[PDB]
Amino acid sequence: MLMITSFANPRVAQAFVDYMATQGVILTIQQHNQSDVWLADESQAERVRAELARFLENPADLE
Amino acid sequence: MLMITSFANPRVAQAFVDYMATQGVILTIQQHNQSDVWLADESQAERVRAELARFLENPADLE
Repeated sequence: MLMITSFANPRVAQAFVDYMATQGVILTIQQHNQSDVWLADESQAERVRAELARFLENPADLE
Repeated sequence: MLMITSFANPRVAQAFVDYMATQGVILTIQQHNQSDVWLADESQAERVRAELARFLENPADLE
């Protein structure tokens, strides 16, 4: 497996592998997925931290 | 800005910032987006590398 190239968009990625597959060349795409949570109110960082940890152990809504 | 935490799903991320925002705490989420193109046919890795490089500079369809 040799990395052909790296893209930052689905339309492009898909389009590429699309015209390539129809041309007789099979390609693969890897769409990353990660949701980073950041706060601006440091003072509230503590509140969110606690509540968050207490929510993470409560798999019902977040999930 | 202090990173509160990191998640691997939209539902969770949104849900979290949701219950946090309605509680008087504003939060932010960062949904990573990256499409990595990899090939299995090394022999074709060449023909693809050229065609791809020529297509990348041709913003019309891929875009």
